[PDB]
Amino acid sequence: KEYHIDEEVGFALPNPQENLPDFYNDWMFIAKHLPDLIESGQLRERVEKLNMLSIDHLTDHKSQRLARLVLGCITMAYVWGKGHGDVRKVLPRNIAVPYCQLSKKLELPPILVYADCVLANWKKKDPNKPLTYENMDVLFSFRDGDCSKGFFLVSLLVEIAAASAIKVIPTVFKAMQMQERDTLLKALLEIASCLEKALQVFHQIHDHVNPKAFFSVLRIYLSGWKGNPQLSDGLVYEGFWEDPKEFAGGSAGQSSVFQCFDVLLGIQQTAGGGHAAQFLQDMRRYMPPAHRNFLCSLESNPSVREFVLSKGDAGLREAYDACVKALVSLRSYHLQIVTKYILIPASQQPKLEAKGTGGTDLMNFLKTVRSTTEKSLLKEG
Ligand code: HEM
Ligand SMILES: N[C@@H](Cc1c[nH]c2ccccc12)C(=O)O
Ligand SMILES: OCCc1c[nH]c2ccccc12
Ligand SMILES: [C-]#N
Repeated sequence: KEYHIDEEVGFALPNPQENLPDFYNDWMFIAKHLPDLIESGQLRERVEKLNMLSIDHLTDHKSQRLARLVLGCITMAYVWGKGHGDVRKVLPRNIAVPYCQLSKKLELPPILVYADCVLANWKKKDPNKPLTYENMDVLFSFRDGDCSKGFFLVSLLVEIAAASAIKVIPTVFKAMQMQERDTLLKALLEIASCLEKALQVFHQIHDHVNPKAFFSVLRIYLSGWKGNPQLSDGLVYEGFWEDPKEFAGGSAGQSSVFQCFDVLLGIQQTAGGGHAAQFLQDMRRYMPPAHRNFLCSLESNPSVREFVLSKGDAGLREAYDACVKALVSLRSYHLQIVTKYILIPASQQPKLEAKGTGGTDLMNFLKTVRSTTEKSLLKEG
């Protein structure tokens, strides 16, 4: 079965739509000139003075996902505004109704998710040149000097690097079924190599994303309205819903690729009934329908951990541990990123636990997730 996985990019949208049809030019002009409109402070006036447009004219899947990115970026720009404190609790019917109808059609929440701002928000400058940062550029930004290009593309490049292991997954379960030791050993080491390579692509974040520019500018526009003191009851969608509704902000916890390795290796991140387990499970509803199907498809298969444990095979245990060590390394490095990009900039701000964009007590959350990964290390059985 097909889960919209590409051979070249993985779970990213393969060469996404760059521009909407002529009927939706009113939405496109607002989203493209978004840094200018916020800085002037005239964004909120133009969204209110807009016409309610029907979503029927959107032809294909690539167009529909771009429209989610267009309307999603505008919604975040309308709510947070300049990003200082003054917020809009109400989203006008002219934008709220078409966005909710598109969200329901694509089985996604009416909020900017990872699939919009990362997986669909990219273009390559030269089509003949291979996929690299210097050849790539984002489609939409929130502000000037907010490091949108560096942040969204590095996240995408790590996604693509790790997605090289997705093609190895069919080999893993076939080797278990056919009872093929040498094949499974080579397959697991290949996955471990991909995750080690993804860590090297991660290093690029320091070059292209500024710590102060991320925290005080860009981070506010990725934040949502679930477990948020600024929008306590949430957001009222005028015309569509009767009561204010809570929805979580964007995170890479909404990525299928990164959740899939925990599932493949039998790292029970979603089990336990804890706050960390609850978040990662809830974020699957913030993923595309096809990507959600892939995750439980992996859960439906025999456990790789249980297979390797029963064998009494030092080489097969080592190859399995190589994957787990690679995931620990990525999560240890991610926490170092958190120190540089959240923790240190937060202490520099002028006049109790810190919360992420997704809506978690981040330091306790991320360490629990890493601890669960560390516990999965076999260490000679
Ligand atoms: C600007 C740099 C980054 C910061 C400050 C950051 C911070 C965080 C925070 C606070 C969370 C907790 C969830 C939430 O409340 O939002 C989180 C989760 C996560 N981040 Fe990041 N992150 C960054 C970049 C990345 C990148 C580039 C990746 C990989 C492409 C990544 C992968 C993840 C994953 C997979 C999770 C879910 C928890 C887990 O499985 O470990 N992050 N991040
Ligand atoms: N969760 C991060 C922001 C973030 C990192 N990667 C993302 C991908 C998509 C949306 C948001 C993000 C924070 O709280 O600072
Ligand atoms: O939180 C660290 C980022 C991360 C978790 N799982 C992954 C799999 C591949 C690449 C990065 C990650
Ligand atoms: C990273 N969220």
